[PDB]
Amino acid sequence: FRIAQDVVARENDRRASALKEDYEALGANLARRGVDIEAVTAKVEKFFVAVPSWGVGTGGTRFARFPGTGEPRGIFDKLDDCAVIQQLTRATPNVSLHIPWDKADPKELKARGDALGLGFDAMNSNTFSDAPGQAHSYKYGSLSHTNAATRAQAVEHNLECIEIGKAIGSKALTVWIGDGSNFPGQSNFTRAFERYLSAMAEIYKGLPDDWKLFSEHKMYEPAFYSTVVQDWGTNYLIAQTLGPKAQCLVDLGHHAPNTNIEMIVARLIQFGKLGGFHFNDSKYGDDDLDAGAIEPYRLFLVFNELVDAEARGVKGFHPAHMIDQLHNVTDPIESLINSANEIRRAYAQALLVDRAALSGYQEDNDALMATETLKRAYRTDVEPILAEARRRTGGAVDPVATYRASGYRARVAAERPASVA
Amino acid sequence: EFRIAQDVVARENDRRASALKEDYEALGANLARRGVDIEAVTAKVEKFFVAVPSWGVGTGGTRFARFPGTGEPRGIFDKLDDCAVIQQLTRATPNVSLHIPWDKADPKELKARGDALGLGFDAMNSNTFSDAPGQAHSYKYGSLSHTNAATRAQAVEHNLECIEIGKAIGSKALTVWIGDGSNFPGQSNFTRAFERYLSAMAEIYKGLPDDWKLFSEHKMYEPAFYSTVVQDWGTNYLIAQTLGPKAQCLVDLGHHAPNTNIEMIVARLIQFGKLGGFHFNDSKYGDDDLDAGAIEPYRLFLVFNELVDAEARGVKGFHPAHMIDQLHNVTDPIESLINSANEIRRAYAQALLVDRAALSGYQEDNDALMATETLKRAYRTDVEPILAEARRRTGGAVDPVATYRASGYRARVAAERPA
Amino acid sequence: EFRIAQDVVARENDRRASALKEDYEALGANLARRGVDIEAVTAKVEKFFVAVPSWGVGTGGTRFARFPGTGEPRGIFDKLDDCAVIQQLTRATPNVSLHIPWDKADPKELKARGDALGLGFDAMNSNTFSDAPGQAHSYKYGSLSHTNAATRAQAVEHNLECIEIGKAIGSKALTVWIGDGSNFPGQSNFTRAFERYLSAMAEIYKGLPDDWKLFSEHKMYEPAFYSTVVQDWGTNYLIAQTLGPKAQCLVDLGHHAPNTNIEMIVARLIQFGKLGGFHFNDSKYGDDDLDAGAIEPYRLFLVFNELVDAEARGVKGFHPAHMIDQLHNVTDPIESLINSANEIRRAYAQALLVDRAALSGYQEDNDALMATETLKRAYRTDVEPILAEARRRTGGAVDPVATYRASGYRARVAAERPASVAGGGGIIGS
Amino acid sequence: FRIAQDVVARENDRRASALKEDYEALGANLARRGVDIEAVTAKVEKFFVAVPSWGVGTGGTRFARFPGTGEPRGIFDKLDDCAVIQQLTRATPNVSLHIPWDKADPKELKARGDALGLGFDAMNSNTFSDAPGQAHSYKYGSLSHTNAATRAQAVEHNLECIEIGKAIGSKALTVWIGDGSNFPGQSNFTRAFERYLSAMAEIYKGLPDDWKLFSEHKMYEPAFYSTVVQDWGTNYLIAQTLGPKAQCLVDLGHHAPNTNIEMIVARLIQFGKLGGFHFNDSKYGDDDLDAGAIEPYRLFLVFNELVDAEARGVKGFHPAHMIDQLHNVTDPIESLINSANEIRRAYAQALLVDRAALSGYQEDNDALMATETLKRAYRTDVEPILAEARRRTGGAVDPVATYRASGYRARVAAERPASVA
Ligand SMILES: O=C(CO)[C@H](O)[C@H](O)[C@H](O)CO
Ligand SMILES: O=C(CO)[C@H](O)[C@H](O)[C@H](O)CO
Ligand SMILES: O=C(CO)[C@H](O)[C@H](O)[C@H](O)CO
Ligand SMILES: O=C(CO)[C@H](O)[C@H](O)[C@H](O)CO
Ligand SMILES: [Mn+2]
Ligand SMILES: [Mn+2]
Ligand SMILES: [Mn+2]
Ligand SMILES: [Mn+2]
Ligand SMILES: [Mn+2]
Ligand SMILES: [Mn+2]
Ligand SMILES: [Mn+2]
Ligand SMILES: [Mn+2]
Repeated sequence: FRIAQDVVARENDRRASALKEDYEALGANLARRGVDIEAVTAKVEKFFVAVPSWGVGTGGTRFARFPGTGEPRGIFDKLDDCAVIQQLTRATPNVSLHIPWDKADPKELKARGDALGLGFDAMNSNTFSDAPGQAHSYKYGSLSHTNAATRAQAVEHNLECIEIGKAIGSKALTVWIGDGSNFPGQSNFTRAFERYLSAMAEIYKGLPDDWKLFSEHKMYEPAFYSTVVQDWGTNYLIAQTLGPKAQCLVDLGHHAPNTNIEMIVARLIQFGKLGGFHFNDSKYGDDDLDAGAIEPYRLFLVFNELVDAEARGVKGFHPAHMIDQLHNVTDPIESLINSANEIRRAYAQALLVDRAALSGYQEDNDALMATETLKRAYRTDVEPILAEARRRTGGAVDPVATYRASGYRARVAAERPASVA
Repeated sequence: EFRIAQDVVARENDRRASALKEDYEALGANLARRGVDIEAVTAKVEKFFVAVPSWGVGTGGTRFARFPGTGEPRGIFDKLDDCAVIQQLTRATPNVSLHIPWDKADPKELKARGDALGLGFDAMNSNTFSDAPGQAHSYKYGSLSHTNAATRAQAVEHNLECIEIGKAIGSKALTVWIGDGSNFPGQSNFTRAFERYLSAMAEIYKGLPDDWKLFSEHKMYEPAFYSTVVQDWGTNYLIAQTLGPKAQCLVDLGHHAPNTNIEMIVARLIQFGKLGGFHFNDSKYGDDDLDAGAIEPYRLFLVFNELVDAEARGVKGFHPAHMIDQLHNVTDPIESLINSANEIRRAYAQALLVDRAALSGYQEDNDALMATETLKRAYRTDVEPILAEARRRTGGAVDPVATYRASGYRARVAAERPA
Repeated sequence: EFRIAQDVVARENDRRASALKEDYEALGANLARRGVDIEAVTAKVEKFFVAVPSWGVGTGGTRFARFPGTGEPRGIFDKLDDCAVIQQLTRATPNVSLHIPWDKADPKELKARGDALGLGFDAMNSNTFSDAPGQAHSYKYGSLSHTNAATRAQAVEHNLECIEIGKAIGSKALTVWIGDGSNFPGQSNFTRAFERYLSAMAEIYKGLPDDWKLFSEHKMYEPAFYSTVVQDWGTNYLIAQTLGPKAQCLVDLGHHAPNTNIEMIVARLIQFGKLGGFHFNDSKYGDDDLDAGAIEPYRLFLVFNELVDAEARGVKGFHPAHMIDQLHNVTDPIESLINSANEIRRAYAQALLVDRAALSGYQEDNDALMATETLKRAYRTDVEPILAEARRRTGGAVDPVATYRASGYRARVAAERPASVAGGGGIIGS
Repeated sequence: FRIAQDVVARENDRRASALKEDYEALGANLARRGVDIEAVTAKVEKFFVAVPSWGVGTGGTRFARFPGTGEPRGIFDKLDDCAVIQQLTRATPNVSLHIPWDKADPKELKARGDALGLGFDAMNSNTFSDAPGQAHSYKYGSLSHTNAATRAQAVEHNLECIEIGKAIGSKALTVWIGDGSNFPGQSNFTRAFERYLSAMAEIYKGLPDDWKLFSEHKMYEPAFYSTVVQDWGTNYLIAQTLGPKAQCLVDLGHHAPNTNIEMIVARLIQFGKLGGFHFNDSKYGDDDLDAGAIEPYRLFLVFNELVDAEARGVKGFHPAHMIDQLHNVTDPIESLINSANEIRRAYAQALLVDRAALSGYQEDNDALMATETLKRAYRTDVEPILAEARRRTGGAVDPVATYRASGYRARVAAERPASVA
């Protein structure tokens, strides 16, 4: 137990009365609306989202990085920190690894995970930066580099990520590369994409029977003129071309200004290529901010599409849910805690939508009542449901408050040496 | 008079009275636990008013098509009758915003009708972005900033006429939004055009009553697709400052570049005393003029957070004009305006719930996470019980759209008005 | 038939012949030093054509207002007469794109008129984004994707009639752009709406002649302000791919999200054989429908660079349809279309000047700077002498707009046609 | 001479003939247009733009940095490379320094600049990153930080930049900070701006009589929710509030999508607050790409406003011009060379605009002819004028070609140790 149980007990007890009052009030209100709050809570306590190992330490921008105290010095410290998020929220049992950042002996990783009560989500490869001892630089590309030897090196790296993942329990590989160009003419758009397609086809061949291969699109950055996998259209072409095991991963902050992201989600589901999500919030570019901190409604609208998918009986639809954020000005553990909470919040509200009524308003083109039907769910304060879900599963009624009360940060600050060079 | 029968209102309120009582009491207990007196919030909410646009009462259209519904208002008088319904049911829209010459009519009559319906009039709106039949000079290439002196004079004269109409009905401000700009590089000399605009606005200001305000409204684009004279809040500030103390800037939410932090523009204008008022609506792409809060309700809340903070900081003489500027292309105009008015009160109400003392502490300590969570605790609060009770206590409807539909008002005016 | 007097064209050409000779010869010597035969370029340029929109010769407007100029064309016939002028002077717009029902008229008369004027017809354009007189079902909530079956059937039938009119006049394709979508979250079920659209398009597809094509045109927003069924090239690809071989995607330059790399979309559509054609225009904010290349000339060149690269390395009967889709609210429609057509040929000619061998080398080399400079060397080249000489050799004018004004054509049609009146644009009702 | 004169002479002679033909042809064409090419060339020779010291080294993104060979380490190495750009283009006589990146003994800096034939443009302060031993972190801001001591430290830093600048010949200080927030509520917009204005007032008082203080606005990054100096409106408020010596600096890539930047330029000029420019190109955000490599017409349109401003004889108009770019996939020296070249290209074309004709078409609302008047100048290939101006002032006809012919890159690569090589 990273967090003392007596502390979780104390803080939960301190807030029990208020929770009881709020939950019961919400329960009665929902009952009057024909909704069984217990049914919603039962589903909420089972919604899980993977935590990114690279989001447990303080992030930075191209301008600067401002680390806080007790920064994890490696993957093992990071797993320890992830154990806190899971213990308090009970919504993040799995961790997303990034190779070579989290490169370590597979058995050790697995041993630490089991010891902490954590599993492992999709593996993430890294061919957007050079590691020591590389025969080829990824400066001008990786899987789509004009140099065949460079593409071969990148492929091998991805295959290695699969080997690591199989050893620890992962069942998928997410591939995001920075490949693209910063000047018109630098790249032949089509040849670059063909090179990429050939490389991914090879990686596809090393995929176990029950594995998935996710390609993640991104409009720009690091490439500032064109990117090979720039949007969901190119992404669909990739998934369709590679095969059944290949699907598309949607990272919320990777779209052009004003893009209707929830529609992209609906389109990918309709064609069975919605592999998973990378949750975060943003206002300008790929800001990688705490989920829902900027546009909570958009997050709800995305979950509205996910729940509608179930409502329509979409077969074998099991998207992977993951947080992909950077925390530059907050305690990473606290931001990941509240971000996971926000995601469960959007999910819970999505479950409250009266889709029978909505179905009717859409059929009769009653736009005003249709939008009001969604709003009736989104406006509902489901915090009591999230808190009760946590209480029932061993978590904290108020996770960040309990986190601060434990003094975990000061503790790890004393155990961990700050990076000097 | 009462456009909506009172027995209907009473009936539809009693039908929901029990549920409301339960929700209001529960929220009240929750707010008490948070150190807030729900009664004090309701009191302020029932006092928050936003003006309804005359041009949003009838069905709107795009450059591609217009799909009118039944019972479309024939003119300003029908529109006032319909505005009376919005006010009767929401009790949040006692004033109507007129647009000339769309609403041209005998001022005395308009006032007589407003008085009979229990409606007042907000800022007048001039129109020199379109030509009227028998117009001597066309605004095709501009109006207040047109290169032709006679055309600028005509635009100025039209604005003065708007003021004369406003004085006859009780309006105390004039809002100036023009399409002036260019669609091609080189078409206009940016500086010269702005110089002409400033000179013309100077003449309008000269004719502005001393108990009136002059609001200029910036817009990034449309109808001008390359450059626009009053393109953003920066130019807008230069205008207000140049004209004088009676001139201020009006912020229309959908008139900003993609990803613009609009609440910051609001805060900046308040700091320098030039925030005249708002034109509320929502959008996702351009100046969509959609129902307020229907797309990004948190943004609306964040704008009101700046307004409330201004009061909390102790800003004096700050009374921004609140107006809705929307077009309803695929819904019953009355229903959209009803819920839009409600949404604005919703954001305002939530803004009132913000624990300013706690927020101040987190800001000073650079506790970004708790600062933002402090705003979220207010925003996440479902204040519908408060909005509904305020309505019920002031003669409105617990659920206005439901009551509106139960009344059969639309079918009624549909029979009274030509198809 | 010459809408513009031949002596006027001759006069205006002779007056600028001396200067053109000097510029053409200097550019010829420069290209020669660069290993390029100016005649080869001029020969290709003279053969590049782009269709003119019938709805473009009339003055356009916005939702706020419309400001018609003098001599506004009454109907399709007046518009065809005006299009004949653009073609006579630029020699780059022999085909006109029709829009139904705006230009509905006896096919035999249209066909007869086009021939007399030396004009053909490009793709037909259906209109189910507006209601017409006596229409049984309104398109307020959609057309091909409307929830009401009878409404979708009515829209399908309209499109089939467009195919019928086109078959009679010599058209070989149908372009389908609709406003279908929603203004509020929840109003539409994205998937169901798209399924209905696909099923409706399938019925229209069944009505296509063997040598016809069906072009679906995506647009991010407007008239729908929250979601649009055919919102981008991704959904557009799914459509074309689903319908069949005769279905392809049409790209309108101003229909993309801010900062989108449009030339890449073109390449992707080419790679997968679904590049149906283009709707050329320029913009800075949204679907501004401004004169092509008047705002971002380089972007137009880069789009043509992809086309020429494909045109170079011979591609699958690669013959995308080129059309101009613009609205002119502050200029003489005829003059803007003239210069817009010219700009399109300018970008094309410049793309022709790119040293493909050199470019390929720099790309394989990862020599970004030289690769981009290779494009710039072609783009920086002032090809106006080629464009002018191409027009002069084919019966056109050296300076089209100059000749147009010298002819007094506008004053002439102004006297023959009823005067127009300015007014609103539909933002509100009567 | 960083580049052997014999090399410059040989590469000039090699291209002298073609240059003569093109220059004469252009001279004849311009003559027919009532313009004397000699006059344009004379003006172009005198147009200068400052080269960034941080632009000669390879740039990178938050994802990775891919250094090239012969990466300059320290300001002395950087100055040596800047000298090559000036020698070959003759358009970058002055260098922009950034403190503390380029910290060194002022006397020694001046001596080096003099020896290399380089002057110094505006100084640049840095309170958007923490330096070793720093007493107060800038994690939550600097000049607008809530902590008084932190703001004072930031002020002191800027004052030191002024001291260094005065010793080396600089006459201005550019202030760009990352100050802002990543979360709504994190900052009180008004108070933060009040703190900034008060701090800037202190810096303003340390300004010599002949110095200027430039504030640089930016929409976002590093702050992803709000930025204190977010746009030109706030920037104007700052300059007007501070006084006559304070003006606004415009960095092309710092604006919202679709913003009409040339209008902002015109507005600042009209009110005497156009302090200077930070030239670069972009497509998505603050990409910092080579000037004009993405949107050359926009660059021309900006210069059209500058040339018009002089034509009108506006007073208080005397902006500084600087390049602020990052080169992640090209030889930094070649990019700066061609970027300085594009800037002169835009200036040259703006010089060709027939102002009289333009004025007439504007007054008569002939939009088509007015825009065509701009195009006639922009469509003109002024490369002959740029090449001749260089040839006449000791530069290279084709700078990048000569640079490559000289073998300079391999030279410094052999003198400088790479991290790994
Ligand atoms: O979103 C991403 C890049 O913008 C990818 O998912 C990365 O692998 C992840 O963010 C780690 O940098
Ligand atoms: O927002 C506006 C134009 O976009 C102005 O306020 C108008 O006067 C109003 O919308 C009426 O069209
Ligand atoms: O681009 C279009 C709508 O924005 C379609 O092509 C239309 O059919 C055309 O523009 C006519 O409005
Ligand atoms: O533009 C800037 C930051 O984006 C400032 O000018 C910086 O000081 C410069 O780029 C150095 O990073
Ligand atoms: Mn991601
Ligand atoms: Mn990302
Ligand atoms: Mn408005
Ligand atoms: Mn508007
Ligand atoms: Mn189109
Ligand atoms: Mn369009
Ligand atoms: Mn800068
Ligand atoms: Mn920058």
